[PDB]
Amino acid sequence: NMDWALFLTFLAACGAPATTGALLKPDEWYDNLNKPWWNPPRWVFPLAWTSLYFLMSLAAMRVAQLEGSGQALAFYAAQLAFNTLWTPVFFGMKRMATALAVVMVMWLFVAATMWAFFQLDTWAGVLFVPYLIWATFATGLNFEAMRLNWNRPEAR
Amino acid sequence: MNMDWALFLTFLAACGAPATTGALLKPDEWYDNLNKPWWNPPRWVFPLAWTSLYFLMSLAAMRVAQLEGSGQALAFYAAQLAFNTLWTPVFFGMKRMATALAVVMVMWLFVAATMWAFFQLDTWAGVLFVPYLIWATFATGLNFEAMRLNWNRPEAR
Ligand code: HEM
Ligand SMILES: CCCCCCCC/C=C/CCCCCCCC(=O)OC[C@H](O)CO
Ligand SMILES: CCCCCCCC/C=C\CCCCCCCC(=O)OC[C@H](O)CO
Ligand SMILES: CCCCCCCC/C=C\CCCCCCCC(=O)OC[C@H](O)CO
Ligand SMILES: CCCCCCCC/C=C\CCCCCCCC(=O)OC[C@H](O)CO
Repeated sequence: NMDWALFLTFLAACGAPATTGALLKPDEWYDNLNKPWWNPPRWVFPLAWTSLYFLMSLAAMRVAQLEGSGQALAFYAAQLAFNTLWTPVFFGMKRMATALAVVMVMWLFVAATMWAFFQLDTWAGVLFVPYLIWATFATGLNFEAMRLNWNRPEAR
Repeated sequence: MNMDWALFLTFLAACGAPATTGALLKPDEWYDNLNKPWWNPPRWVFPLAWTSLYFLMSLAAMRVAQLEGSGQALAFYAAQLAFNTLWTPVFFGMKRMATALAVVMVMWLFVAATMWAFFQLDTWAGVLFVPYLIWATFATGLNFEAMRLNWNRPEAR
């Protein structure tokens, strides 16, 4: 059920958030921050995001072939935009509290996309489960970055 | 084909992400120093124009999302919105004028693709995107002239 035009369009759309990561690698401002005890090493993040961009694009390709896809793809557009927004807010401007709001809104749209995907295609919904899990970890990391660095002005 | 509020509000909420990039822009002395073309509008014009476009593009997507075969058009729509969200941090936040030109040109291509695919399904949704493509052409020209008219420092390799 492989529609390559659809899949490559969704993958190309992931070039926008992928670009935020390439142009805003965490520096020692990030390394100096107090990390939660469960903080993963740096190499985990490019692995996780590359896999998720491929998985969410495959899921979107499947759903976009189905009747009644409209609302699910609207949710998909929404989560992707806030996904693109997060890195410049946290790593570019160091607005940690605003970034927490961003990742929480993204989380809601990721959950809505996954739910809407399950309504139309079980596999597309399953492909989004690791994304919702990873988005949960991202929200916790954003929260812990603020709670463990509250004496920094950029955390408040 | 109706005014579908779940669809429309979802697409409008999605434009909250690029709207946020604009909202977090403090007045910049580097931007005020830049040589601008005579046809550069004052700064207050941009949030007004983008707000109108967010409503226009969201209404267009709402109409298309109700139609069979919308998939490719909606995929184009997701792409244009994502690169739209990318542009402001690249130009104003990181001050990477050349990379921002590439971003806005990619956005332009996906805006053109969305409008074309929208026209294939619904003329009015395509019409609603025409002022967006016009604005995107104007935005690309401003990025091009800003780079052409000023000193540019090297970007980090
Ligand atoms: C919506 C949330 C997030 C998005 C969209 C995102 C995006 C990305 C992407 C795409 C990359 C890969 C860059 C590349 O492959 O060139 C990356 C790397 C990274 N990000 Fe995130 N990220 C998010 C959340 C977070 C959070 C919460 C943290 C930490 C508090 C974080 C810290 C990092 C780190 C440490 C790297 C590794 C950089 C390296 O290569 O050394 N990210 N991010
Ligand atoms: C990681 C940093 C690099 C980021 C990379 C930036 C994004 C690349 C954009 C390429 C142009 C778009 C090409 C993608 C292909 C579009 C799919 C397509 O053309 O669909 C055909 C359809 O039939 C039409 O009606
Ligand atoms: C570059 C500057 C930006 C350009 C901005 C200039 C125009 C904006 C003003 C008014 C638009 C009003 C048009 C509203 C069209 C609504 C269409 C609609 O709601 O129709 C859906 C429903 O299904 C029906 O059947
Ligand atoms: C199925 C149910 C789906 C529910 C969907 C979620 C509900 C979204 C509610 C309201 C969105 C309000 C509009 C979001 C903000 C619009 C973006 C904008 O226009 O920015 C403001 C302006 O530009 C500043 O200058
Ligand atoms: C089913 C899930 C639906 C629930 C999702 C609907 C959320 C509201 C959407 C857009 C509002 C725009 C703000 C969204 C968050 C942007 C980050 C922020 O809050 O910052 C705004 C401020 O303007 C920075 O200066």
